Amino acid sequence: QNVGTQAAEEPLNLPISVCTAPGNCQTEADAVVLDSNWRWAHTTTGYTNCYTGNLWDTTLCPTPETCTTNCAIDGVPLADWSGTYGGSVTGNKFNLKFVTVSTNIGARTFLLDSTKTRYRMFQLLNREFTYDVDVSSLDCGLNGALYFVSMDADGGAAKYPTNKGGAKYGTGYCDAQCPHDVKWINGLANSKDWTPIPGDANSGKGYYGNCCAELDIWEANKQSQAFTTHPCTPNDQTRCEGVVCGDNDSGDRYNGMCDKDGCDFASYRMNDHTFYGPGSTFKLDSTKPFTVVSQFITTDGTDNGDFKEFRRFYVQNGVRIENSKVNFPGITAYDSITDEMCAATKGLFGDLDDHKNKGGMKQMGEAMRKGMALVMSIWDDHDVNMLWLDSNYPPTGNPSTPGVARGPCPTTSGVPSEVEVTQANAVVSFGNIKFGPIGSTV
Repeated sequence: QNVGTQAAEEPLNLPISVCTAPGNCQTEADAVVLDSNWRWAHTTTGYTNCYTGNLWDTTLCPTPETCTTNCAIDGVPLADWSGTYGGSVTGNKFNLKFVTVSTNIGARTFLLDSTKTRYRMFQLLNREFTYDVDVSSLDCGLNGALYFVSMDADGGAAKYPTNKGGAKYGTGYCDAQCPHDVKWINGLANSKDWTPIPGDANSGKGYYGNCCAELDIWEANKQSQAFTTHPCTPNDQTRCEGVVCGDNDSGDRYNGMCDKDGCDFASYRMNDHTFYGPGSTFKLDSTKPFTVVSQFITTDGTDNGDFKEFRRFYVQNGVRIENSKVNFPGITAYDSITDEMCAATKGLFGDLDDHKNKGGMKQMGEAMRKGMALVMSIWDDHDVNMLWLDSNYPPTGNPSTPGVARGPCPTTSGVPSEVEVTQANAVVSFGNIKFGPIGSTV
């Protein structure tokens, strides 16, 4: 995309901590940038929309190349962050409102480095990543997500010279779902064969998808939470078409370059329904804030080893809370993501181990070694109504069959039109982000 001249781009300042030992950290003066999908797209030498509602203008965008020549994405000024997009920062806390009323629904954002010209790339192997979260106002059907993806640090600017904005304009998004709803891919409008998504007034799908590796630290609302590894072959940003995208709609979910299911550790799905929930007698009380700690263990305990284990623990009101465990007869009580856990649990659930097909923890680790961009988002799910996270999936499945039940939400929950009314004022908060060696962040 070209860059427009109507509004300066002003990312929100967000300090994080880089740590060397427990309680010995230094501030890193980073910032938050809005994903290019949420930006106004208009004519390069005017005010005329190139995209309105869920459609590209066919006169301006008869082809992707012409669209890209004629159109530009514009900046987010400071005033518009809260007023238009529902984003705000107080000290080291970042807040994202779900619906902001001209009416904005959801948000996806990235962490910029201290220069505000590149994404802050995190080399996560043999490191610990930690943050405080509040998901108390997110119920069934919503997801306040924090995760990493194998985006380029410059959003693709060096690879795709028609991308003028780079990381500064939140470009280059890709993930392990190979999404077609990304409006700008490889420096070009994804306007070919663009199709609105029914019941989604703001979104559509273009000819291409954009694939890359994804490490989900946090997919969650107050009812259920998960962390998940998604390797791809290769891991780096890859525009896809046809079978390579692994499109759900053509029966290709397991035929593409990315592991779409991922290998998940989701406490409720692993059959501990009392670990996490909205109340003081759950082990971890989702009505109150808490700290989420993630440790990325290698084979030799060094930065050069292969990724072998994703460990997790929590801190809430000064109380250390170890992760829940897998709880099925004849299955080891795993409390972390490893290749063995993935094989054993997917075996039990009858899920295809595409994680293993894509190179497993080792391949996931190669993405983490090269460095990944931090994503913070809030969203509802127009495909599957978040049932995969917090309900029975498939909805018609027996909840006593291992793998089906992922949370207590009813199978009628999560319809975007309903959650966008009922949960309009939901806000996820991510704060006090800390990064360092294992054992350094609490």
